[PDB]
Amino acid sequence: XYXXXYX
Repeated sequence: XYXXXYX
């Protein structure tokens, strides 16, 4: 994970 968004 470790990334962000939002989807």
